[PDB]
Amino acid sequence: MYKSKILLKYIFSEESEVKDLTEEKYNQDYEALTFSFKEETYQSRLAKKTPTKAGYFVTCWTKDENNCNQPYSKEAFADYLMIIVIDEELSGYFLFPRELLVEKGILTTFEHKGKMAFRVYPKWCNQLNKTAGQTQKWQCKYFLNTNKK
Repeated sequence: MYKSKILLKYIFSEESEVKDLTEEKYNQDYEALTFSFKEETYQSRLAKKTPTKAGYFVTCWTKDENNCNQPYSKEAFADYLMIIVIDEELSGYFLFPRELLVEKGILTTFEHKGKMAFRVYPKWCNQLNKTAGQTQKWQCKYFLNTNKK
């Protein structure tokens, strides 16, 4: 999986059905974007490798009317959250539907507050500790490697 293969797709791409591609204000550090594809809404981030910890860290948060940082609510969020991972010779993305985010406590509901940050664990990650293991099992089913068979 050369880099060039990604940029050839992007140089000879004819068009994107991707509409309203817009940069988000709050999670800009993680290249936050919003867009629609086939009448569905998306939010994407580029996760980060941190030095002392496994997996890839990502932020998902907004500001309320009182200027306080908050997790996104179930009701306000896009249909999908897309987490891109780029780690040299390795790239992939998760694509979690809003309802999964709710099931896993990332988005706020009337019942309980969400999370403003989490870790994602691509299929390549080995030697994970238990918690990270279990996290990995569930993002597993939503992961795609850019270098798939």
